Amino acid sequence: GGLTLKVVTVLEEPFVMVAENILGQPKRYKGFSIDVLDALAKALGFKYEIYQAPDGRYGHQLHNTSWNGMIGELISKRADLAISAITITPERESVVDFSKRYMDYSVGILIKKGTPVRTFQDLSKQLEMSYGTVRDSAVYEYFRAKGTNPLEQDSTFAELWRTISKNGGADNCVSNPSEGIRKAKKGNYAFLWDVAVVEYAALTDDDCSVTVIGNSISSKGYGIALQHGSPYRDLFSQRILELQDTGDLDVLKQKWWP
Repeated sequence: GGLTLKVVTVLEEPFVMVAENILGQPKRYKGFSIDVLDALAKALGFKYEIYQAPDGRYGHQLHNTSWNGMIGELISKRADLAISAITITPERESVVDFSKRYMDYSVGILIKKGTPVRTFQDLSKQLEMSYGTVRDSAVYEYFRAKGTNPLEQDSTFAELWRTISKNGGADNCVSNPSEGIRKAKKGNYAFLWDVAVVEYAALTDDDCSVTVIGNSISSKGYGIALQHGSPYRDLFSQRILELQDTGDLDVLKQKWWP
């Protein structure tokens, strides 16, 4: 009894990960997004089968107006749900329907302990520490937008962008989150990136040498993406609000970010 939904996902520590497996058998999944999905499956009484996006991509719009990745899996109706660390953005909202957020998203600073930095303003005033983000990423473009905005109340973001975009972004940016995390652990670099990812990187650091400055900029939300016009989006949203208000979301959050 009950419906089964096909869920497309992408591996993203600690949201979605591969659980125990024997080579050749179907893959199980674990993580914060998986626990949320299980809570919603219990609340709404449905089963689900997970598969990873064939291209391992969240998705982008192609020149022919089609989308790849998970979003493409939703538009093509090959998936009923998409869940991982999907930020709720206008670009995506135009082609798929999102549930209400079950966690907040923002950009934060991975940096070694002991520095006198607590805000992005502070970081923008520093002299001895280089800093940057992933080249040609949504975060990079966010700092581009904020840095070229003359309506900015103060100079913080123009400075941040001046350092980030140095020499076309070659000097101070990295190629992927691993390079930035490790470079910040190396001691003379601050890595600006997703607060959740970076925070997991700090919590699991063996040397306990880094910390996350989360000043809550570029604040969006992680949501569940469904097909446009899906009849389940409202149920998912309401159930998420009720999990948020009952205390379960904070328990799972503390579970995967100990």
